[PDB]
Amino acid sequence: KISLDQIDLLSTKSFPPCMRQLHKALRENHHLRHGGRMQYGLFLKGIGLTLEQALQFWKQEFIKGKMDPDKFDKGYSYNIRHSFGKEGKRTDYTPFSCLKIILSNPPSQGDYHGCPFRHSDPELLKQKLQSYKISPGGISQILDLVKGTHYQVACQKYFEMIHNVDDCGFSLNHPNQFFCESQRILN
RNA sequence: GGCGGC
DNA sequence: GCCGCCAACATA
Ligand code: SF4
Ligand SMILES: [Mn+2]
Repeated sequence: KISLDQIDLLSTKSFPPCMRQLHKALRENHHLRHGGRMQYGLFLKGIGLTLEQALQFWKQEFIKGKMDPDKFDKGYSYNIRHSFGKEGKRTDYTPFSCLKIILSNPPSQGDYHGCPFRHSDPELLKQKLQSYKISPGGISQILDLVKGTHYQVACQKYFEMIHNVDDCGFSLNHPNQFFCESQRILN
């Protein structure tokens, strides 16, 4: 039911901070390192994109990197298809859970995947928070949670704020969960 | 990105 | 240099 020229907006309204970052990085750089391609792609699949859309969404954005639209089908295409289970063993991979994102494959320079509340240093996170126009009160309330390593909670806090609600009404532990709950209130 | 093949 | 095959796991 979801369309491609709608994502940019969705990223702002329903994507959790992690997917939002990964999306912006993809539009700015017209590319993403493996770690981000994994987390983001499975997420996009989890929200609704079909294999036809996925291949289009990614090819389109990668041509702007000015690389061979052929050098794309060479490497990147096969892997996208294997994500939707259309290659090899044929496994329709479930998107990443928060705990996984938070405790594994920590990000390094050049990477944008991972969990902002966990992998972005307090000072950079603050700037992002502000960039999303989050009230300095909640920003402060988030940083606290972050300091107590309650990353997922801090993200729930972010939910409640960007949706103007008192209680998100669920415990967060999967990015696409954040998405759906958002879609519930907006759509 | 890793592993694997030439 | 060409290429194949993987990983995940919430979820009402
Ligand atoms: S809480 Fe889970 S989803 Fe919300 S940002 Fe941290 S990782 Fe991505
Ligand atoms: Mn590569």
